Order: sequence, then C-alpha cells, then structure tokens
Amino acid sequence: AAKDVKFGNDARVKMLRGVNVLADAVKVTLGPKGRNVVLDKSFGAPTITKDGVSVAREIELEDKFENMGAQMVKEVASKANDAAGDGTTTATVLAQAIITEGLKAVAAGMNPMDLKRGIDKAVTAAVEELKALSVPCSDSKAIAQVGTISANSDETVGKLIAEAMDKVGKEGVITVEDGTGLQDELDVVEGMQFDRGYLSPYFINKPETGAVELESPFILLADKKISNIREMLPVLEAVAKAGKPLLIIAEDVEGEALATLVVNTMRGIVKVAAVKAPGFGDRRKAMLQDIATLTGGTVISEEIGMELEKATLEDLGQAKRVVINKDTTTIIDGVGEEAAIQGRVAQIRQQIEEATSDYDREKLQERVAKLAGGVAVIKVGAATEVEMKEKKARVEDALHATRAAVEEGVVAGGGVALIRVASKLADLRGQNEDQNVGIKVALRAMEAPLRQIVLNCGEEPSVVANTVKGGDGNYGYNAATEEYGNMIDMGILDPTKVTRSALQYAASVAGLMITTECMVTDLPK
Amino acid sequence: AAKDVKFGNDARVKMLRGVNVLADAVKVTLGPKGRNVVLDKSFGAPTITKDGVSVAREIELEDKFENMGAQMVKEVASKANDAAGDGTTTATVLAQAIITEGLKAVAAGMNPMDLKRGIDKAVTAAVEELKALSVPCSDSKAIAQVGTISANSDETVGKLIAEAMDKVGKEGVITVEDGTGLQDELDVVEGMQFDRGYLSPYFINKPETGAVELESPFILLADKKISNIREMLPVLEAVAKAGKPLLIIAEDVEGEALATLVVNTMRGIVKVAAVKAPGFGDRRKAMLQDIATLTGGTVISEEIGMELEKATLEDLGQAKRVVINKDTTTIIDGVGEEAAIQGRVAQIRQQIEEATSDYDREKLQERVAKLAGGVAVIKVGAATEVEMKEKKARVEDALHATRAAVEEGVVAGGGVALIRVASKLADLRGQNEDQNVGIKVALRAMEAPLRQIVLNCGEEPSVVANTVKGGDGNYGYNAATEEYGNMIDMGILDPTKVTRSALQYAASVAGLMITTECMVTDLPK
Amino acid sequence: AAKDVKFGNDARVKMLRGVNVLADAVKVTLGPKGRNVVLDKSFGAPTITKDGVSVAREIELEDKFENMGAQMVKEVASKANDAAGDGTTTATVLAQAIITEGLKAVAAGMNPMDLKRGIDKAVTAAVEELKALSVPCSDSKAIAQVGTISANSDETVGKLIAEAMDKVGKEGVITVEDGTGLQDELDVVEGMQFDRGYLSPYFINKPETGAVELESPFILLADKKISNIREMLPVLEAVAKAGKPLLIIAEDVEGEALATLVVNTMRGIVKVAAVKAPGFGDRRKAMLQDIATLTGGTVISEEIGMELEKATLEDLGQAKRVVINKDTTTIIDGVGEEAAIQGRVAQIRQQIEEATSDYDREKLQERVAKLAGGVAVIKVGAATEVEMKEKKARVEDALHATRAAVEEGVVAGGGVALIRVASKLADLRGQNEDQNVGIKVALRAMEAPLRQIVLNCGEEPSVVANTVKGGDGNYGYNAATEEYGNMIDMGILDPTKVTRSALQYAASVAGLMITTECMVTDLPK
Amino acid sequence: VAGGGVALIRVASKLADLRGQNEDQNVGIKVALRAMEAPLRQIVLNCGEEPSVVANTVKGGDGNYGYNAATEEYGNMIDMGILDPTKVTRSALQYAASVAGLMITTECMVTDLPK
Ligand SMILES: Nc1ncnc2c1ncn2[C@@H]1O[C@H](COP(=O)(O)OP(=O)(O)OP(=O)(O)O)[C@@H](O)[C@H]1O
Ligand SMILES: Nc1ncnc2c1ncn2[C@@H]1O[C@H](COP(=O)(O)OP(=O)(O)OP(=O)(O)O)[C@@H](O)[C@H]1O
Ligand SMILES: Nc1ncnc2c1ncn2[C@@H]1O[C@H](COP(=O)(O)OP(=O)(O)OP(=O)(O)O)[C@@H](O)[C@H]1O
Ligand SMILES: Nc1ncnc2c1ncn2[C@@H]1O[C@H](COP(=O)(O)OP(=O)(O)OP(=O)(O)O)[C@@H](O)[C@H]1O
Repeated sequence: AAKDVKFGNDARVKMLRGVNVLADAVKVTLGPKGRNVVLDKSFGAPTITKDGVSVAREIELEDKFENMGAQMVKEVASKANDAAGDGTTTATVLAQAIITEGLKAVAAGMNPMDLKRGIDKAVTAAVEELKALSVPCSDSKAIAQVGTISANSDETVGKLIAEAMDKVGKEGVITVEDGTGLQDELDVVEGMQFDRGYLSPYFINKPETGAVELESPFILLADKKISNIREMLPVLEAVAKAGKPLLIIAEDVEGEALATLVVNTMRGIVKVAAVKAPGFGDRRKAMLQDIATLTGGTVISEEIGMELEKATLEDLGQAKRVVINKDTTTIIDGVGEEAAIQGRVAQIRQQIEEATSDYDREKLQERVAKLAGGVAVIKVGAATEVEMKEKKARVEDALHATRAAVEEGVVAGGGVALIRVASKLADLRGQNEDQNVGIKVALRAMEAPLRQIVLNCGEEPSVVANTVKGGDGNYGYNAATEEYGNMIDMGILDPTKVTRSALQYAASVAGLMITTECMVTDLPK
Repeated sequence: AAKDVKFGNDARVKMLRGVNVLADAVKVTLGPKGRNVVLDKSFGAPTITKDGVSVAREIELEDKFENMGAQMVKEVASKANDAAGDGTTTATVLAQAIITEGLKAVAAGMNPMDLKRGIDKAVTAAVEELKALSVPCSDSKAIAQVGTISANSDETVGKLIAEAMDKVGKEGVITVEDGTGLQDELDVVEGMQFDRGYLSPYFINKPETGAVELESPFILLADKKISNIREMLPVLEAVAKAGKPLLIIAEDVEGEALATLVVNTMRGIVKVAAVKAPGFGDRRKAMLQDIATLTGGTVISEEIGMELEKATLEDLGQAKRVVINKDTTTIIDGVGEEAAIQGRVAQIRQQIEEATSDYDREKLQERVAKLAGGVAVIKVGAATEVEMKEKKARVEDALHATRAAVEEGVVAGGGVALIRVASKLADLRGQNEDQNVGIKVALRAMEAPLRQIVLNCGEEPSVVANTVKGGDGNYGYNAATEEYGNMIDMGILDPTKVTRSALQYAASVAGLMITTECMVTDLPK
Repeated sequence: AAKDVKFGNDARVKMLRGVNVLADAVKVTLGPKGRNVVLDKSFGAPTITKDGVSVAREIELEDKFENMGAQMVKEVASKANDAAGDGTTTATVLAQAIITEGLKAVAAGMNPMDLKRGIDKAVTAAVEELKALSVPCSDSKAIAQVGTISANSDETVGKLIAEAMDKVGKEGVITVEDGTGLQDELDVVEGMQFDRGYLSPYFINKPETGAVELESPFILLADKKISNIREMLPVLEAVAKAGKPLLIIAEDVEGEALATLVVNTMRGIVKVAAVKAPGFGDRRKAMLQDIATLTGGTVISEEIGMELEKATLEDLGQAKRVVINKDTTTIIDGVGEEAAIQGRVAQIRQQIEEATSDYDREKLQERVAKLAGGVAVIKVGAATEVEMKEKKARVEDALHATRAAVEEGVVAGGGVALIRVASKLADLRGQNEDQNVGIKVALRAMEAPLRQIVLNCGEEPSVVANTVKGGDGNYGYNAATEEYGNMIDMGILDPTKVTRSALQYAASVAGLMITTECMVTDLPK
Repeated sequence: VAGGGVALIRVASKLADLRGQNEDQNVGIKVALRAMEAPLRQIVLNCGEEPSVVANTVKGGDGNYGYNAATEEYGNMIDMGILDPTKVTRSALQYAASVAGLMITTECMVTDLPK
C-alpha cells in the first residue's frame, strides 16, 4: 500500500501528543506512592500493575503518528531497562520533560540543532556531576542495605546477596534458583558466563522470565555456521532418543536453521535453545575450548575437519543447569573434570604471562577469571511455592539493583540526586542564547521525577521541590513516611548507574526527537 | 445581549490572526515601491490607494475577535496619525513585528508582564538613542529639502513652506488655501489658532479634508454651557437672515444642543460649526477676550450677566476666513482693529511682567505670541483647479512633515534610522532572561519596516538588511533608485518626531496587547 | 459592517476572471463584423446592440471580487469614452491583453513593479511612434471622408460637418439640431461654449442623449455659492409664473441646494438646470460678464453687493436654445445685442494687447475666440422624425470622430496602426529582464484588437496578423470586404487621438491592476 | 572540488554570461543557474542561518571561499577539509538536469484507476 507524509510542526505536535499519552500512562506508577494501572487481558480478569515496563509494553496508539512517538519513547525506555534493570519510569519522565520543553521552545522559532547541542552539553555536565556525587557501595553493609531496600524491605534477600557477593568477589556471578528446604541455601560451583542471547524469542519457555532455563541439558559446541538443518538432524535424533533439553553454541545460525528450530520448538518434541558463539576469532575458539573443557564437550569447526553431522552423544557437553538470558547465557555444574579446568586455567595463565597486547591480555585475564572464580547459586528457602516465585523475583531484581550499585556507585534516591546536580549546575552557560535555553530545558527537566513522585503522594509538587532545592547535601523528602530528612538515613537509595543511564537515554532520545521534522507513515487503513 | 468570552492562548491566536490580516493589508502599501490596494466603493468604480490610512480605516473583519485585534491596531495607527501625520504603515508594521514575536514567546510559556517590561525598557532606550541620532532641521535649506521630498519632489512647495517659516518664525501658524492667480501668493495677516475640535464629525463640510472651512463667517463667543437650544434660537434666526456661515465658541455644548445643531446642519439652512472654549478658567476668559478683540466680538458669561438669547449681529465677531480642524481651529483676517489687538498685546505683556507663576507666565507668553505673530497664508498658484486640489494636498502633508521635522528633528529616512539605533543597542540586557527576550523582540522588530520596503521593491529582504547593518552612519539602500548610499545625499529623510511616535505607539499597543487574555465579545448573530 | 479581505495571487486571479468576463462580453462587438449582444430590459423586449459602451455599462458580476475587476476596467473604458468618444472596445481589448499577459508573468514570479515600469516605457514609445505615424486631417476632403466613414457611409453628414468646419474655423463650435425642411440647414449664430457639467444626472431630460436641451430658457448668472434655497425661491416663483425652462450658472451649488433642485425636477413644475461657474477668479468673473453681455443678463456676486434673492425676470439672461452636456454647456442665439458683444470683443482685445502673462494672454485670446467666432448650427433635413433621430445620432458621433481627427490626426484604421507601431518597436529593450518582459507584453498586446476583429470575421487571427506584419506602410486587411489592401484607399481610418487615449488608458489601468494585491471587499450577503 | 555546494555556486558565478538562441533558452539557462544555488541554500537553512544572506556572501567571495556548516564559520573548504568528488557532483547535476528536462516536456500522465 501507499504511505502518508506529514512534516513540520504538525508532526512535532503529533509526536508530542503521543509521548504525552505514553509518558502520563507510565508516570502514574512512578515511586512508592505510584498509583495502580489496570491493563488488558483478552481472556478473564484484567491485570493490575505498578511496573512501568509492564504498562509501557502494552501502550500503542490508534493513529499512526502518536503511535510513532509512543514507540520511540517506549524503545528508549526499554533500552534503559536492558542497560540498567530499573528506573524506566524515571527515564520516561525525564524524556517527557525534555521533549515537552524542547518542542515548546522549537515552536517559538528556536533553532532545534542548537537546542539539541545545549541539551547534550548540559546532560554531559549532569553525568559528570552525578559521577562526582556518587557514593561508593563496595562495602558489604551498604550492599545488604540496598538489597533489602530493593527487595521490598527484606533483609534476608540482601543478606544472601551479600554473602554470595563475598563468595564470588567484586565482579563475580550470582544465580538464583529455587531451594527445597525452608532454609536459604548458598553454594559455589564452577560455571560459565558468556554474553550471547537467544536466536529467537520463541525459544523462551517462561515469557514471564524472559530466559530459557534447562535442567540437565546436552550442550553442543560449534565454530561453524549452521547452513542447513541436515547437520542438526542426527543431533535432533540423538536428543529425541535421550529425551532431554538441548543447548547449541554455534558461530552463526542462519534464518532457516532458526526457522526449523522454531518449527521444532512449537512442535516441542525437542527442547533446543541456540546461541551465537561469543567472542571473536582465535579468542572465541580458545574460550569455546574452555567451555568444552568445562562440560566435557568438543568444538566443531570446518577448518579442522569435523562436521556437525558427525556428532555423538559423548561428543556433546553436558551440565546440571543452564539459563539463557536475553543477551547472556550461564552454565552451572558442568560435567567436565575440575582437574582439566585447572590445567586450562594454568594454560591461559601462561598465555597471560606471554601476552604483549593489552587487550588480548585483558581477554585472557577475564577468561581465567570466569574459568576459576565460578558461580554462586542462591536457592530460595521458605515454605510455599508462591513465596518461592515472588521471593525469586525479589532476588532477581534486587540482584540487578545490587550489581548496578556495585558497578558505578549509589546516590541518595528519591530524585534528590537530580535536584542536587541541578542546583550544582545552574551556572552552566552555552555558546549562544539557544544553547543556554536548551541547558535551561535540561536543568528544569531533571526536577521532573521528584515533582511526579510528590504529586503521586498527594502533596504540592512545587512546594516540596522548592524545599528540597532549599536543602543541601542529601536532604530530601521521604515519600513513604512523607517526612523530610536524609535519604541515606531512611535508606532510600538509587544506584548511580541506573540514574545515569536513564538520564543519558532520555536526553539522547529527546535530542533526537527535537530534530525530527519529517514523520512519514503508512496509510491509515 | 448575551455575550461570549474567550480567554487564554486562544484569544491571543485570534487577535494575532486579526492583526496579521490588517498588518498585511496595510504593509503592502509601505515604501515608495508599495503596491496598490483596491478598496470597494459601494456605488460605481472602486478606489485605488497607496495610503496606509485610507486602507487602514477601511479594514473591519467579519469574526468578532480578529475584528477586536484589527480595531486595536487600527486605533493605535490612527492615534499615531493624529500625533504625527504620516508613518502609519511604519507604526503598524512595527506593531505587527512586536506583537507576533511577543505572542510567539508567550506561547512558549514566557512571562507576559516581564515581556511588557522588557519591551518598554528597550523602546525607551531606542527613543533616547533615536533622539541622540537626530539631526536638527532648524535651518531653512533642509526645511526646503524635506518640503520638496514630502511633496513628491516639488521644490516650489518646500520653498513656499520655507518663506512661510521665515514669516511666522519657529512655531508660527501657516495655513494653505487656493489662490486665483497662476503664481503662488504668500501673505501675513493677524490671526488665531487654538487647539479645540468640533463637537460632531457631521459638522465637516469636506469629509475628504476633515476640516470645516468657512468664508466670511460670524463668530459667537461664549463662556457658558449651552444648556438649551432656545439660547441659540435668536442667533439662528439672525444668521438665517444674514445667510452666512456661523461659528460658535462655548464653554460646553450639551448633547442635545449638539443634536439640534446636527439636525439643523443636515437641514443645512444654517451653517453652524461649534467648538469648545480653549484654555482653562481665567486664562480661558482672558484669551476669549483676546479673540473677541481680534474679531470684534463679545464674550458671553453667566457670571457677568449677559445671556446667549440677548445676542445681536453686531455683538458677534466676524472674520474673512476660518478653518476648524480635527482638534484645532484657526481664524484668518479677523474684523477687529489692529490697534485694539496691539493694546491687548501690551496688556498681556504687562501681565507677563507682573507674572510670578512660571506656568501662568508661559501661558501669557504664548498668548502674546499667538496675538502678535499672526498667521501666514499660502495661496496655491497654477493654471488648473485639479492641480489646485492635488497641490493643496501636497502642501498640507508637506507642511505636516515640515512641522514634524522642526519640532524634534530629522533623521535619514528609509528605515535605516531604526536599523542604526538597533545596532547601537544590541548590548542592552534585562533584569532576567525574560526581559532580555523582550529586548530581543524589540530589536529584531525595529528591523521590520526596512525588510518590508525591500520586499516591496523585489529584492531579498534579509540580504539588504544585512548589508545595511554592515554599513554604519547613514548608509542604507535607496529604494527609489534601488542603489546603496547615504540617505542624506539622496534626500530620503524622515522626521524624528514621526518615527519616535510610531515606535512608541506600536510598542505601547503591542505590549498592552500581550497582557490581554480575557476577550469578551458580543454573540455572533 | 463585516468586510472580507483577499490578498495575493488569489485576488489577482479573481480580478482576472472578472476582466476576462467583461472583456469577452465587450470584445464580441469589436469591428464592423462584431456580433450582436442582447441585454435585459426589465419590461418588454430585450435590447440588441453592437455598442461596447452600452453593454459595458450593464456588465457587473454577482461575486464581489470579479465585480471589482469588471468595475475597474469599465471605469477605464468609460474614461477612454468620455476622453475620445469611441474605441472603448479597443481600449478594453488592449486592457485585457495587457492584464492577462502581465498577471501570467506575475504568476511566474516576475517583479510586478518592474513589469509596470516596462509597460509604461513601451507605451510611451508606442505613443510617440503613433504621433510619428499620424497623418494630418486638416484638409477638408479627408474631413469629409472621415465624417462619411464614421456616419455609416453617409457623404451628406461628413459634407455638412465640412461646411460647418469651414464656418467656425479650426477649433470652432458645431452644434446639431433638428430641421423641419427636408433640406439640411446650416446657420452661423453667435453663441457660447464652456466646459462645465451638470450638478446631478437627474437634471438630464433625455437619458439616451446625456445632455439637457432647453428651448428659449431664462439664464441666471451668479458668482456666489448657493448656500440656501431661499435665494432661489423668488427665481423659482418667477420662472413658475413664466413657465419656461431655467438655467443657472453659479460659483458653487451646495449638496442641499442640489437636493432641493432634484426634488423640484422630479416634481418638475420648474425646469432647472444648474452648472458650475467656468474659469477661475477674475477670469471667471470677466467671462461671466461676457456671458451676461451675450444673453442680456447680470452677474450676481456677494462682494459687489447684489443677492440672488433680489432677482427679476429682466435681470436674468435669455437665449433661443441651450444644451448642457456631460461636462460642457453651449448656448445658441442669445438675446444680448451684437453691438455690446462687439464692444466686449474690443475690450478683451485691448486686454490682450496689455497682457504680459502668457497664460492670461491665452485666456483672453480664447475668450475673444469664443466671443467672436460664435456657433455653427446644423439642422438635420429629411422626411421622417425616425431618420431625424438616427441621422442626428450619426451627426453626433461623426462630429466627435471629426473633432478627434482634427485635434491630433488620423492614422489607418482597422488596428493596423498598432501593428505597424509594434513592428517599429520590436527593438525596444528594458533596464533588466523583467522590464523587457513587460515591453514584450505591451508589444504583443497591441496586436490584440486586429486579432479580435479578424476572429469576428471568421478568418484565422494569427494568419492575418502575420500577413499584416509582413506588409509595411498602411497595408492591412479590410474586414468589410474581407480583402487586403491599403486602408487609406477604401477609407478605413481611425483618429490618432482616440487610439492614443485608448492605449494610454489601457496601459495605465493594467499597470495599476498588476500592482494590486489587497482586494478588500464587503461581506457577500 | 571544495564541498558544501560552493562548487555549484562558483561555476554559477563563472557562467552568468551564458546566453541562449532565443529568450526561452535564456530563461532555461536562468533556471539552471538559479537552481545550482539550491543545495547551499538548503544546507544553510538546515543550519538555522539565513539562506539568502549566506548565499550572497559566498557569491561575493571567489575561489574556494565559502561557509563551513560544521563550525558555522566562513573560510576555505580546502582548509577545513570539506571536500566532494567532482564525479559525484557532476553525476548528480547531470541526472537532475536530465530528469527535469524530461519532466518539463511531459504532458500526458496516464495512470491506473484510483481504487
Ligand atoms: N520511600 C521513597 N521515598 C522517596 N522516593 C522513593 C522512595 N522509594 C522509592 N523512591 C523513588 O521512586 C522511584 C522508584 O519507583 P519504582 O520502584 O516504582 O520504579 P522505577 O525504578 O522508577 O522504574 P521501573 O520499575 O519502571 O523501572 C525511584 O526514583 C526511587 O528513587
Ligand atoms: N526613496 C526611498 N528609499 C527608501 N525608503 C523610502 C524612500 N521614500 C520613502 N521611503 C520610506 O518609505 C516610507 C514612506 O511610505 P509612505 O509615504 O507610503 O507612507 P508612510 O509614511 O510609511 O505611512 P502612512 O502614509 O500610512 O502614514 C517611510 O518609511 C520612508 O522612510
Ligand atoms: N471596414 C473595416 N475594416 C477593418 N477594420 C474596421 C473596419 N471598420 C471599422 N474597423 C475597425 O473596427 C473598430 C470599430 O469598431 P466599432 O465601431 O464597433 O467601435 P469601437 O470604436 O471599437 O468602440 P466603441 O463603439 O465601444 O467605442 C475600429 O478599431 C476600426 O478601426
Ligand atoms: N562541514 C560541512 N560544511 C559544509 N557543507 C558540508 C559539510 N559537511 C558536509 N557538507 C555538505 O553536505 C552534503 C553531505 O550530506 P550527507 O552526507 O547527509 O549526504 P549527501 O551526500 O548529500 O547524500 P546521500 O547520503 O543522500 O547520498 C554535501 O553537499 C557536502 O558538501
């Protein structure tokens, strides 16, 4: 069919309508006092959420242009989600404030490119000021505190994260599992981590999780492209005889090998999850050899000579439990001997000793780190399977918050960080009047999440915003008790990384959307 | 009746639509290359004009709100016309530029009262800078030059204005009428000028002129209110017996005395033109005695004892000619004896000598000035009555331009004055960002008339505006020859007073119109 | 009330639609083969004419804008009519061609003022080339020929105009009347002609004529304004007692004196025709004294002392016949003694001898010319009153054509004059591209009347236009015989003055209308 | 050649004297001449500056002088490195002229039914 084009300020007001709709629909849920939002269910009772991601995924508009605007702000919110794990409401509120003030200025004849440049300069200054104001969370006490706060005031979850954090170290790996006993369980077993995702989202057994959890699966290692599914035919026959889940690691999986795997998984006789080969080149081959050592498998390459057709059940690796994340994959309790793993550790350590390239040396160092450090597993201990699933979700998002805090730092939560940074950066000027206007847009836009939270509490937004701007340091307004004080004292804390990512992505999408004149679209039919 | 109210930005965009319509309709006529505008006459051929006043009076819009806007900008344009005599297109273009940029700013959430303050500060700075840049026109040569330029390159008209300027001095009275001979005739006869207007516009015999010209009229002098028309009944009977025009000076004329005079003038058996009593109190009585001395009349007052009923033909004053302007009235060749006028001059001169109050002394000084200086009369001399009427109009508006130049000064015309004083004041700042924005509105708005003139010439407005801004002094772009150079060299000159009045009135009306939200209106029926 | 404004190219295409409608409806009647046009008569049968003036007066459009255009082009057509007497179709065709090509160029982004300047330059060159190509018509034979051709091939009418032309000389007065006998009558009697029109068209007894013809009227002479009708009351009573038509000469007649005279004429008990006082000042007074000598009347002035109330039947002048044209008035066979007229001739001749001012001497010379030459009288002689009225109309418009030819000259008719001038001026260039375009507009526009005539003849317009452009001199295409040849040979001749006036007026109105953007109007209700 | 559209501006300045075999070919030459200035005007318009002012400034300068859009300052594109191949500009101008000349002389635009 044909297409429709609308360009100028009409497209800008269209996309502004769209972002206003989605931004309000997600910003109702912001904060601890955020109001509930009811979402569609096509069959049965509608669902009720306070989660910004859940409501954001559902929103799409009937008219094309506002739909475009909504989808842009939604995809930048989900990008901030995948980068950080939380704060998507904060990111969308910041996006709304910047986009609204930016196009309000653009309608006043102000130069959009200069506004984008001013916003970029102001948000760079805001990011460096956030890094200046960041408080380290490397100590175990603050780690336990933020784990408690994130997991709905549960000192058990944050505590368990703290001992696991000690177990696998500062940049180690912690994995959540359901435990049978009512006591919480912590174990340390050698595991594998690599940053590769699923080939198709249809491989996910649990759409509420977003990951592919397989128990005692056979693992195949490949360094070649899966050009045809006839290479996978003997493997599929063998795994159908075995009747167990199957994991595939290959260099490239073509669209039709993936299509046949999707056909097989909707048939579901075989349980096949395929991921790309992580790393690059010789590093990729070496770490695939490490994985084969960990699982007792064998790496298949066209250059060496073996083929995917010539695959036996012994040649495939095996492990006790694997989880394929959205862009990550973890392997727990591989069959491969710890002595061979230690020998591989020694080999790559001597590779570190002979390494002259700095980047290659860092690759070998992270290889020995993942090969020797292993993985801590926290098994949830309580009485009911219901509290298994909710406490498991609490451990998951609390661990995401904890690793976000460990990665960069932690600042006083509740939006007071942006208020304080805005107070510290009111002096920033631009190269002309327009860049100064864009700087003013950014500065008055960082105050938006606090105003939204206070508005959700029922208090006067501008009053509390002026009060917090009057205070200095970490003084702010506890929304839960609705009393003023130090966020550090009440424990209301947000990671530096999540706020930095939310602000950066909101500023990027708003500067991109300000300079949008032509909004072409499909014909509404 | 029942009425509709619209307040907010909707009323602002309504009035912006209206002012844009009127401003385009009048800005087509700006400049020497200004395009023709055709106006409907209800009967016969439609008129074609290049006059901004003529088209401006003609504009009324069909919807009520845009009509409100058009009426406001029209009345400020006519106020600038009555203040100066020309430049109403310049005033309306300035008004359009200020109002458009101001409401574009107010649409961006900018503070309207602060915009008013910033515009006020920038325009008073522009006025004082324009007074600094003014060139005196007190010498006779530049007076003749500006009289030539204003009267469509006629050195005869400007010359005659120059000898009249010599005849009655710096602030004297010059009156033009039609001479029989083919040579122009300059005479000096003792006369009167006082700043009082007609009671009704229906008294005007020539609506194209706007003044009541009467030949050999009887003049009545009164210091009392005309409460009833029975006081005017014997006077009306006497003037009907005489069959000559009649002029009335009274303290007050009531609405029903005016109504009966309107009835009589549309009957027109009597020719009655009535004015207020000029001056105030004892000063008014004294100068009315002076006028009675000038015309051989008698002042009628209730306090002394005589009444308007007890009026004879001898008691009324008389003169050879009178003219009653819109807010002025002059008397030429009164009957009253020059010896009695000289005695009155001596009496008020001794009053000056005994005067102790400064303002009263100035009143007596201007009294002796008008009583002794008299009136110069210029009689138009050529072959045809057609060139009588067009050359008379040329002498009239050239004389208005000349007295405007004499009053304050003359600056290089063609809009380069506003460009230069704009260049001189780019450094002016405000008490905050809002006033700085309003100052920027004023500065980029003073560049509008030059852009409109150049646009009418067919050249690129922004290029020529940048060229003029590049040049300094009086350098600019002659539109008539379409060549750059010095306006003083090409003689393109505008009075300081007309430009100052246009700028002040446009800034006042636009800042006033900015702070208008509630826009009540009658029901559209 | 409510008024609509349309400006830009939309108003231009509106007025183009209007001028196209009027121009088509009037160009149907161009030429000897011009097709007939029928017009509504509200009562009875509709009228049928080939007269461009008759149809052009009637044309007016239902929508306002095209009506405005039509009224403008009708105004310039009637201006060319009352300037010349014929050729209004030619003027309107020229106006259509110039306006159409001009707005077609304006729609192409061309500068309208430069196009107007180019048209002005090209039409000035065309006028001077026409004056170069003009053939004198001072000879009596060519005068008789053009009188024959103009009066539908009647050698009697042109012959009688020739003897009258000999009788009153080169610039004398010729008047047409009805004669009883079947032989045509010519008689020279001392008379008056002065260029003054009626106060109101309601004074005209014959709307088909446009003039006020009165037989044996009493003539009043006045040098004062008629402020009130009480001055005319004894005169009206005396002329009601006399029961004869009345003529009034006054300095000014006010709108209410005119209103009362209009009331009296629609009452029609009195037959009053009023005119302005011709001349100016002392010249006006002197020639009014001459008219009083011619008619035995008396001049009434306020300055001398006598009044219009003190008027007797003897004081008023009298004559055998008067005619009051649209802007002219002639008097035939005044009562006043020829000896007193000769004495006045001697007095103004001595005034010529003592005259030093050139213009005053020329005024006295034309005074003695009109006072001594008199008036030639051509009374139509034939059998029927029907042929009286048609032959009288033929003598009228033939005499207008004859005096037009005598005034400036005669050129070959049929539109070949404009073709030849266009051939002589194809080399004319402008100061830039746009002025050359406007010159091209004018040059290809003067070819329009010949193309329209040939199109009315049924021949191919462009073919005959190229054939005539190929020929040189006075070679052209006779439409009556539809054969080529020299226009002089079969006598197709047009006066230089009528063609020059038509072309000048068409160029002026097209230059005025090209630079027209704001076409304001009343509400369509 | 120095990029930023100054190539077309300069060659337009070099060829303003070119005439045609009649008035119409001179008009078409004027179309091409005023049309080669379009990319610079569009770039400057995107920068937020006045297009006609900067275009007149570049036409005032000669050689490789022009207006750097990245720094928004005047100067030599050879100095700032703003460059474009002669082949790409020549091909763009040739193809635009060919399609516009082909499209001017297009009267009959036949089509399918709008359904
Ligand atoms: N007690 C509190 N007082 C004040 N502010 C609080 C408090 N608890 C949380 N906040 C603030 O409210 C926000 C937390 O909102 P919420 O937990 O609903 O989701 P989010 O992190 O904003 O986003 P999402 O779940 O969509 O990724 C953060 O900005 C946090 O700093
Ligand atoms: N030759 C010229 N070159 C440049 N500018 C000129 C020239 N002649 C006049 N101007 C300018 O054009 C304007 C004159 O316009 P115009 O005489 O039509 O009426 P106006 O004074 O603008 O207003 P209005 O008649 O409505 O009171 C003034 O701003 C004057 O400075
Ligand atoms: N025999 C002829 N051959 C060619 N052209 C002719 C001939 N007779 C007249 N013409 C031309 O035709 C026109 C005469 O037209 P017509 O008598 O209908 O009125 P007009 O002069 O055009 O205008 P109007 O009557 O409206 O004032 C003139 O241009 C004249 O030169
Ligand atoms: N710094 C600069 N200053 C001025 N002009 C520049 C500058 N950088 C690039 N340009 C000009 O901008 C244009 C480059 O635009 P862009 O890279 O978006 O794509 P393009 O070459 O126009 O076309 P497309 O990508 O569609 O094939 C060229 O005309 C180039 O000369």
